[PDB]
Amino acid sequence: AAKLPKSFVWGYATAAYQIEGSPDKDGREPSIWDTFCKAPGKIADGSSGDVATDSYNRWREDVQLLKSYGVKAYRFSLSWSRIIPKGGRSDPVNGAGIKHYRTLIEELVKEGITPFVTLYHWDLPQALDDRYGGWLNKEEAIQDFTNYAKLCFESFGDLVQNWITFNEPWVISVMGYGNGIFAPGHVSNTEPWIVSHHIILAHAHAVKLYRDEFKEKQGGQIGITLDSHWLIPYDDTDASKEATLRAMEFKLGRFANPIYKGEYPPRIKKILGDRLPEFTPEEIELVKGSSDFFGLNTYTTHLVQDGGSDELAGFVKTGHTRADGTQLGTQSDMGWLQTYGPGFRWLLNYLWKAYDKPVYVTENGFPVKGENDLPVEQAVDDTDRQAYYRDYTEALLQAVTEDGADVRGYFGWSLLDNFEWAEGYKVRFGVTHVDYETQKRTPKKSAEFLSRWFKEHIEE
Repeated sequence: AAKLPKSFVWGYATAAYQIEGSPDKDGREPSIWDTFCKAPGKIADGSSGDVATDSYNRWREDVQLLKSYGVKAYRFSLSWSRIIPKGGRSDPVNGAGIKHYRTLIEELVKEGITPFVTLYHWDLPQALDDRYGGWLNKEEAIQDFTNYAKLCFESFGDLVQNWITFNEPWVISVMGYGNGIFAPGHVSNTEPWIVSHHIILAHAHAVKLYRDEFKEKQGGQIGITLDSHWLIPYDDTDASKEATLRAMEFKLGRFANPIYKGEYPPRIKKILGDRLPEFTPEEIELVKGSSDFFGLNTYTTHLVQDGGSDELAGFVKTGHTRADGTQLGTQSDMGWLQTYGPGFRWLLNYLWKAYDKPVYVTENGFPVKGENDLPVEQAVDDTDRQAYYRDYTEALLQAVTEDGADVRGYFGWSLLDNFEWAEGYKVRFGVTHVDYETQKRTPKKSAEFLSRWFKEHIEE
């Protein structure tokens, strides 16, 4: 059989607020998500990340679990408010929080697991939102994020060589400031575009800082993680084809074109007008080529139709139902997500050709439909999740070894069942079952499948 090169890395990914718990332990102060979960009606099951999988306290067991799975890497995020509680460049730094992550990283090193560290996975310190509105203030947000990044490079950089600045700015902007579904719960036809602009700049400043002051001595790389589905035109009409291109600009192009090519794409600039900020010449220069690798989070494929009424979506209609009624694939616990391996293959090729940077799939996973209602003995036989990974790893192998797309990493989402943001704990994404009443971890069959597949498909 075909095999990925020995240099290929695989493992699992997690996010701090989704698994840590211990929200006020060792000096941590609130993030906007802690605040958001205390707002009635925002979380489907009225839950929060107050406990989650108690992974801040159980960090050692989680590392041992990863090692037992034979992973080569582990992607996780740092809670900004554990490192600089209030978040700002002039606020007190929290040694205990820094030490917690340092110790965690050192254990990964001792176990031979490569750490992939996400600086920002949505948990902006609440103090910065109250102080200047977080990402809404260009100069303050850029300076504070850059300082935070610098502190992280100094604190962990001699052990970490793979950095991710932001996780899914599309989500941060659209869900957090466009429709208010995610923290901080803002709704506006202007803020999402402003936040996106400022994040692109904050990202670029952190990358320049890394390259100029840390890259040569630490020997690592830094990039951004962008989410994207594979998009297919609903039919062969010009309107459908154009709608698909427009949808891609609104989901991905508005982030990838500036960062990899040097400017915002044409359609979004025309549609948003003066609501889309303009980069200055110096900013364009700073942003262009500001990602060493292409971090990608992907889960499914969507059919695209022209005629949408939601500007946040780019005025398109997306779904998983074809004109003849056929569904794209197996249903998951979330309506928008269906199993469609071919789309993953097409997307990997598309990204390599379009942006010319090695792709690292920083998230790919599946939530079994109704799994939250199953007892552990039944949950472990996660047939649909195994099938999903079977289809997607096959697409990955074909994309690289056959097609020739440059893809160097794959991280399953997620290691453990955990807090799924606005969906609460109802949606289960783990390859490891977690009983929230005992915190017991029980590997699901999908974990065995992935361990075996990567062991057999990565050159020895």
